[PDB]
Amino acid sequence: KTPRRRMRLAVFKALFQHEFRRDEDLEQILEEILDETYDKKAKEDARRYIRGIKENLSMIDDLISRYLEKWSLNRLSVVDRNVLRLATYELLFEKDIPIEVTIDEAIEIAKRYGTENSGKFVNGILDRIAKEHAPKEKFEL
Repeated sequence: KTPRRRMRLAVFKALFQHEFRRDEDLEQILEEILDETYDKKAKEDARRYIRGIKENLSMIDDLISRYLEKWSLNRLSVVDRNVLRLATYELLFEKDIPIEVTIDEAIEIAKRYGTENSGKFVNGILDRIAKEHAPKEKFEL
C-alpha cells in the first residue's frame, strides 16, 4: 500500500537529518520518521536502504567523488550529497528498479528540497554513474 516513492523519501530524510545530528544513530533517526502510515514492507525496505548505505558509505562516496567535476563531495549541499548517496546505493544494490526510475526519482527529491539547479545537477552525475557501475542486468529493465 505505502508507495515506494514515499518509502524512499523516508530514507532521504534520515540521511539529511543525520548531517546535523551526528551525535545520534542514523538508524534511530529512521525509526523517528517511520510511523504507523508506512506499511510493514515499506518500513523493512527503508531499514534495508539505510543499513546498506551506512555499511557501504565509504565506497559510495568514493564512487560519487570520481564524477564530480565542479564542487567536491564535501562542498555539495546536504540535499545534493545525500540524493547522490541514496540513488547510487539504489543503482548498485536494488535489482528490480530500472535505472531511469532511480534517476527520475532522485531528480524529484533534488528539485523538492534542493536549489534550482539541483535537479539538472544530479541528473547529469547519476547518468554517468549508472552507465559505468550499475549492474549490466539492470539495463534490461
